[PDB]
Amino acid sequence: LXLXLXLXLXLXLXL
Amino acid sequence: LXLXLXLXLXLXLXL
Repeated sequence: LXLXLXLXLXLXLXL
Repeated sequence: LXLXLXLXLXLXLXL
């Protein structure tokens, strides 16, 4: 487990 | 896009 793939960034909101 | 899900907290740096 840790930071890379998962939740926070990517698809959903933003540009 | 940018924020939400795909990348971030889950799997990765921490292992």
